[PDB]
Amino acid sequence: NLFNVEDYRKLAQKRLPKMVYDYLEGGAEDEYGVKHNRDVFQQWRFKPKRLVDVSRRSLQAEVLGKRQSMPLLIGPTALNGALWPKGDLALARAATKAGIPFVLSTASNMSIEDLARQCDGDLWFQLYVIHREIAQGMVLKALHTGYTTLVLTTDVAVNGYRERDLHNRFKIPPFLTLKNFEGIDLGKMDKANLEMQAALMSRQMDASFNWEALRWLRDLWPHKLLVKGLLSAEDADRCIAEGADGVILSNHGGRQLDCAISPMEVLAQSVAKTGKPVLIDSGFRRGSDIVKALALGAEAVLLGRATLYGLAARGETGVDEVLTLLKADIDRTLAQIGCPDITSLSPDYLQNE
Amino acid sequence: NLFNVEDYRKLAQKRLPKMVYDYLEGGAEDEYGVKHNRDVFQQWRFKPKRLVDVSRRSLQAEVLGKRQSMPLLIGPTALNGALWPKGDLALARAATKAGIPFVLSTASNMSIEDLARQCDGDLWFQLYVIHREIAQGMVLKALHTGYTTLVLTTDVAVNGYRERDLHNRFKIPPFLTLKNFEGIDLGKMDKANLEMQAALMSRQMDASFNWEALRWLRDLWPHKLLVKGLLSAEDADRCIAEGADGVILSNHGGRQLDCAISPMEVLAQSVAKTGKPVLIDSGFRRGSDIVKALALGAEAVLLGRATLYGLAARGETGVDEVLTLLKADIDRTLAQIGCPDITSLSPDYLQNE
Amino acid sequence: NLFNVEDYRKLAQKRLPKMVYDYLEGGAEDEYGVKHNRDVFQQWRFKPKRLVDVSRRSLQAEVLGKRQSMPLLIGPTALNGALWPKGDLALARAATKAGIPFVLSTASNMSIEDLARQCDGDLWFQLYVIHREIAQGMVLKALHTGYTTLVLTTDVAVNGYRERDLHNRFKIPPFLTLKNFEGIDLGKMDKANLEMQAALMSRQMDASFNWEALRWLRDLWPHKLLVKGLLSAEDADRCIAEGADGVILSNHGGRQLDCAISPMEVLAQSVAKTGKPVLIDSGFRRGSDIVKALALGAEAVLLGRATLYGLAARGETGVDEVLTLLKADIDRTLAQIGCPDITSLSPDYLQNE
Amino acid sequence: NLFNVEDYRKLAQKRLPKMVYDYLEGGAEDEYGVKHNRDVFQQWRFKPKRLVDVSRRSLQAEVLGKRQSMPLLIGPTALNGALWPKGDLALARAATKAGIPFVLSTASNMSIEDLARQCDGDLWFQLYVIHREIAQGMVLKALHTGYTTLVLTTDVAVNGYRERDLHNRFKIPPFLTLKNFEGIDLGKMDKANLEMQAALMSRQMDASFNWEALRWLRDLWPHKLLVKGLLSAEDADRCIAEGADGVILSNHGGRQLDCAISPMEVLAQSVAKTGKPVLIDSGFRRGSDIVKALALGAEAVLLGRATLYGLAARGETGVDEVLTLLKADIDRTLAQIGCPDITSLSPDYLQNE
Ligand SMILES: Cc1cc2nc3c(=O)[nH]c(=O)nc-3n(C[C@H](O)[C@H](O)[C@H](O)COP(=O)(O)O)c2cc1C
Ligand SMILES: Cc1cc2nc3c(=O)[nH]c(=O)nc-3n(C[C@H](O)[C@H](O)[C@H](O)COP(=O)(O)O)c2cc1C
Ligand SMILES: Cc1cc2nc3c(=O)[nH]c(=O)nc-3n(C[C@H](O)[C@H](O)[C@H](O)COP(=O)(O)O)c2cc1C
Ligand SMILES: Cc1cc2nc3c(=O)[nH]c(=O)nc-3n(C[C@H](O)[C@H](O)[C@H](O)COP(=O)(O)O)c2cc1C
Repeated sequence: NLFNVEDYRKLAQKRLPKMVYDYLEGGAEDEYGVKHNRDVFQQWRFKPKRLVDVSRRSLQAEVLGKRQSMPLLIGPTALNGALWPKGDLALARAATKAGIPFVLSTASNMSIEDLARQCDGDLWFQLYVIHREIAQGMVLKALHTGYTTLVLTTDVAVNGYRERDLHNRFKIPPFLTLKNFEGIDLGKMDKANLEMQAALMSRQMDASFNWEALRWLRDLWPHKLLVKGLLSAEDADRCIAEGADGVILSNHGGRQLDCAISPMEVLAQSVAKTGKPVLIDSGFRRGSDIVKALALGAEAVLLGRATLYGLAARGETGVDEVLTLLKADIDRTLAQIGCPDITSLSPDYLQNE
Repeated sequence: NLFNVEDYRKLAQKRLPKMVYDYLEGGAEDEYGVKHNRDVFQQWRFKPKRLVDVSRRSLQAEVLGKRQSMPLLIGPTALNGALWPKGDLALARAATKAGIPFVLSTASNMSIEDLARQCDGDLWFQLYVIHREIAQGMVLKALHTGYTTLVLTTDVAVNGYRERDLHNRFKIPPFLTLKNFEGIDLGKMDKANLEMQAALMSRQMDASFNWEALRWLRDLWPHKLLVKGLLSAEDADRCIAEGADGVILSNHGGRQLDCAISPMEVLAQSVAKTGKPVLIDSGFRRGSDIVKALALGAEAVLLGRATLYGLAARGETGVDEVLTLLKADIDRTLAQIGCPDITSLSPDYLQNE
Repeated sequence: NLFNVEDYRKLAQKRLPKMVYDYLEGGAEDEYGVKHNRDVFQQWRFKPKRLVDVSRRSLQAEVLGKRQSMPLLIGPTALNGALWPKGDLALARAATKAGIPFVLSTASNMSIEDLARQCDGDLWFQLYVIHREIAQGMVLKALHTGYTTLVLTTDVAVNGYRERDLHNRFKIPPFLTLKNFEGIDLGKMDKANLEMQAALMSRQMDASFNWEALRWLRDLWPHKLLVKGLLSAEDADRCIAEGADGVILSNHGGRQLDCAISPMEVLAQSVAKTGKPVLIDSGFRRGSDIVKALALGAEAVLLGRATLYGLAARGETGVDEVLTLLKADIDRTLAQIGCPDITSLSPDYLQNE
Repeated sequence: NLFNVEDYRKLAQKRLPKMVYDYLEGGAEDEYGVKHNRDVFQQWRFKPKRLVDVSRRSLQAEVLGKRQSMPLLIGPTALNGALWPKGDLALARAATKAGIPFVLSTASNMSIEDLARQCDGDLWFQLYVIHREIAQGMVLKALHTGYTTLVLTTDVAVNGYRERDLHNRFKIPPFLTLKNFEGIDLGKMDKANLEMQAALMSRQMDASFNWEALRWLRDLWPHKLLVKGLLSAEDADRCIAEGADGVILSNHGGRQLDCAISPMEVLAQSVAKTGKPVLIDSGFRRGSDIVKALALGAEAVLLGRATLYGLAARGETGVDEVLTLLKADIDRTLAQIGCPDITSLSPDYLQNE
């Protein structure tokens, strides 16, 4: 019985070692955040428009000016290989088959180059900055291998306090490795190559990355640039002012700050203030959750755990199935609310509860 | 112990095969909708008017200008024969004995003509449009056999995602059949009678039925016409503008869109805007639920599952009992709030919580 | 461990036959009302006034111009004899020992005259009108035996639908009797004494008692007259306009209309509009509940089930204990919020939640 | 697994006799207060400021003009010796090692002089007034032994009704004693020394202590004076007007009045009205709770049960661990919301829910 995302979560929990399942499902501290991420969707209900011809529906939509099959993306998640062999590739291929982008994590198990060589879909690269020089290296690598979009994640200045991991003494799977940091020269002495080597032997990332640093990154990357991890219209607006082509409102799936607001709380305001693409993630599980965000102005929704449940439970085919169910779910929802064209969604279909 | 609707639900669950009970009780996806349909009634409480002579009470009321025993109706529900033998007839006869209308579903187990021949009560016909020509045939049949009112259901452009049915692989009971589609010619070739035959061998209904199509139906039917499945004052108003004599606010008992608002949320507004009869259903189980809707301006309330529990548990007699309990419940409620005449109900007896 | 009202409820449930306990504790239909009666008190929290000398506190207060030990009363409850032998007397004597009034129910087990003869405390009489002539007889009897106050209960035009009683086929205890209806002549023929005899062989009360009837009662009774069962400032105000000396806001302990508002919802408004004594009951269990009502303007609070738990569990001594605990509870509360004199309570000590 | 305060509570419950655990964890009456103290923190969520350099963070802050390691203090709690041998000293030494103040209770197990002799940290003295003369004696003793700050607790005019203690017949541990009342002369006759001896053989404190009495105390103590137990901006303001250098908003950890508001409800208003230091306690368990209070204007947060769990579970080392976890928790939180300097916190980082 695999009829929705929750069904895949259940199957994933039965197939994954507890330690890995907890790494995946876990949230920060009391996990009031992940619960809030789900509960906030109940703050809106639908007011369908009847007697509208919905015999011909379209989920096609432009994301950052580029057309794709539906307003969805498989977001960046680390250590996918711990969930399923060659997890990064399975996700990328399923996204490509579905006609949507796949975002590779800086902490992926498959390197930037290897994926680009084995997948011709729309590949995006999510960047974490531990060392400036090293970050510049990955950015150029992504540029040279055909990655269309760069995503800077800004909500991991310090590691989230995930107590499930602490209880399990969670250690990065042995058979896995942070491939993108491979080959990064060693044996060299002096300032960097010592200053740098120190930074990469640390589990902490660059907590000094500020607005000025964003300008630096903006000049380095020539294509579309998005800033991920924002939770205020003000920050979203500043990002646009600094050169970003759009933003991704997100609280990292409730894994960083348990009491952070849900990005849904500032979605409408961010859309109204920035006037630029506002993407979003965190808590999306049902097609209705997605449609509510799109109706509030979201350009697209990125999936985190939803597609990972498919991956963990049934590999690549599992991801295909979750995307198929979600697409049919979105389609069914559009028909029921009387909005045949997904690009016609507006707050007029919602009722604040 | 059969003292209320819930008691009949309990007895129905014990007598019906799980698969059938789930078909009856089930809702869309997470079933947050059916729960909301019940919970929303708690948003209003009563403020009784004391020292009012309620020794003589009346539940009599005009629905669409025609007087009936009480502001209730047994709404249209498909496959009643799966709940109890000749279920459609049992319901119709119980409604007639109670002095209220019965609405026959397009997907009933007893044909339009057979029921009209065996029941002389006020019979209404609920229409689903799968094929225009076929729909026209049923409409004329209902007209020629004495059906007083036509009800167009507009909230099933596509089938609701009811996961209980998916889990049970629910298949339309063998001993049952969609009688109203019987005799519908076959063996014929060319456009329709091939184009048509295709549409009826499909579980999908006409998702293109729009406002223009409603005008078509309006000219075809000479008597009272109601549009069912509306969830906004705006749609209700447009229906009246297009010729409808009234509307039925409804979310199909939470069986189509899990996150749809409860029709109770737009009842007062629809009454104020349309100035025409506004009937309603979805979630009604207690007499207090019904009185609250009537106090907000509802012309009448249609029962869905409430009377079906009586049917499934004890057949025709079961329906009679549920209607008797509900009538006494409404009567008792009117006495307690100090409104002896049901037609005198107003928002003045309610307190928003 | 008998440290509060709940402890006595627990002990009462262990000592009483289930049928009797259910008669006592039960509410109308779903019992959402009794729950609401309790929950509504959480809508207010205390904002204590510190550094106030509370070394000398006083709970003494005038109720209808007459001074009593504390702003409490044991309200009218029927069939007290079913809870404990000579229950009416036990309650009356405990109230008298505590320095507060006791209200005798029309449906008591001890007659109006017998109680007045065995108790010299402040006795009030609660009237139910089944037959006008008979009611007049009890009213005069109460007047001639020294009852100081008359209370007309108006919220039982028809019997509440208490399903626990229906499930238990609850029958008025055999060893008990509605003593106040004793001796009421029989064997006589013609109009009344036939018309009357019919009314008393009925479980229904006079549902026609209206404002005009209240004027009738007002001229019959020369002392303080209160109307009980009101749930709106408007009705309270009309009662005063018709001659009442005060009112008792109440929903009959959630035993008549499950969805009725809690009287706490219209307490402040009734106090402001009538400018006359506004007493109240329904849901009071803790001293804090009582203080909140008094702070909102209530003249006094009548206890229903609270003191009955003491009665059922430990007879007269049980009632004394509950009143002692409640008095100490109120006293302790006054000290903690910084209001040494109970008559100085105001909304200034409360915070709306 | 000791990763947060709750983990220490769990370990403390396993090591402490039930009677003692209940004395510690218990609240007044229904304990709705302690629950509210926790729940109220969910009324605010965080809105992080991204791309802020948080590589260098500081928790250092001035409390009453004096710099300390972080905006925390170990508040005054009685009978610490019942939780762990020499509990008062263990707490004081852990606070000193952490760089924060420790407040000694009037009802401590270690005397004012003994502690000051064995601990050179910042020691504060919390005063309870049972007898004026005796209180004056302790105040001068605290002054002569080096206590920097005096804290008057005003919310125990009468003892809270803690039913857990009543159920357990809780008796002050035998091996323990209210040391600060030791030596207090006896054998003397006449007025005081008889009037006084009577007051100290009583479990009740001076319920007459008012504003005038505060003026008396203000002239007696030359250093910083704080009034603890306030629950309104008005009282806080009056305290400042009467000479206090600051206040401590508090409901005594929900141990005195079950329905008292949480001090968090009047924090912002008290800060705005008084313009003086507003400290606070009651319900703090997570670093996020603390940061929310600081963001609303609180000068510092006092810990009650949080550090006592560390004490009860693992003595002095346990307190050190809880303070270490809380410091790292606060630090981590500051980094995640983008406020590197704790003194820069403002309501701008919060979202009202
Ligand atoms: C197992 C796991 C690993 C993650 N790794 C990363 C990462 O490497 N880079 C990043 O930008 N976000 C990362 N995220 C956050 C996701 O991009 C996304 O914001 C989040 O999962 C959205 O919420 P949801 O899980 O409810 O869909 C991770 C989330 C999970 C559940
Ligand atoms: C078993 C079942 C079958 C239904 N079949 C139909 C149908 O054939 N036509 C229609 O207009 N509505 C149909 N409905 C919806 C009802 O008319 C009605 O809107 C709904 O049951 C009201 O909610 P309630 O069940 O809470 O009373 C059906 C509902 C149930 C429970
Ligand atoms: C067992 C029982 C019998 C009652 N009988 C009467 C009655 O004879 N007359 C009347 O005026 N109210 C009657 N009441 C209502 C009470 O006067 C009072 O309004 C109610 O109990 C208040 O609520 P509480 O039970 O939460 O305190 C009765 C209530 C109970 C619980
Ligand atoms: C076991 C225990 C004993 C206490 N003793 C005292 C005391 O002697 N003096 C005082 O001012 N407050 C006293 N308090 C109240 C604390 O100072 C503080 O207000 C309260 O614990 C804060 O709430 P929290 O426990 O949720 O942190 C006590 C609290 C507890 C839990």
